[PDB]
Amino acid sequence: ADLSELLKEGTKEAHDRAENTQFVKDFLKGNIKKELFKLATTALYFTYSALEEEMERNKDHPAFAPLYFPMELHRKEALTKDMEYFFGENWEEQVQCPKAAQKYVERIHYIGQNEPELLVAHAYTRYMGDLSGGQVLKKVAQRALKLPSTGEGTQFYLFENVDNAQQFKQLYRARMNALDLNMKTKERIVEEANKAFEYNMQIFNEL
Ligand SMILES: [Cl-]
Repeated sequence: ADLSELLKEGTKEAHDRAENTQFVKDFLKGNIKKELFKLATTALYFTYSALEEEMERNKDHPAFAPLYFPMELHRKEALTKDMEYFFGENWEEQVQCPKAAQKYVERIHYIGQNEPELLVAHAYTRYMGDLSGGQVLKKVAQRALKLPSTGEGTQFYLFENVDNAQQFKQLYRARMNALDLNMKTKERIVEEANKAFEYNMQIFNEL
């Protein structure tokens, strides 16, 4: 009956599938050239901007409001700093939205403006996955791309405003499970979560 249990049990296949896409397998080594890492940083920028715009839009929506943690979870500012480091101050005038990302961005804007009960799916899959790895992936990328130990370029992977990940995860669980959702909506969230993973891998599968 619990949403977190439904998610956990009903997306293991897609979650394990995601955690060894071509790009990810290389990363846990570490591998990947700077130019692929910069592209992934570019793509992640646009998708997180989209998602965090919609999450703010539905800040006071009953189905989402308890999961709204801008200061603790949002990455647009971290990704912004990272883009600044690689591309420079006018990074926004240089890069463009890649086309696998724009498919996902279009999905997120639809969900955000028509079915905000399903934002939970995109937020759960993104931020809990990120909060999980962060501290480890950060060090692999620094070592692999010779980035400054001071943090420049890997701010995306750093959750400065979260004292303990596993304790915060439990809060997020309880807030998620305390959402006033019927069983039907919970199954649709699980389906939309699997789509979140689908969207994610096909982004990462593209130079
Ligand atoms: Cl770094």
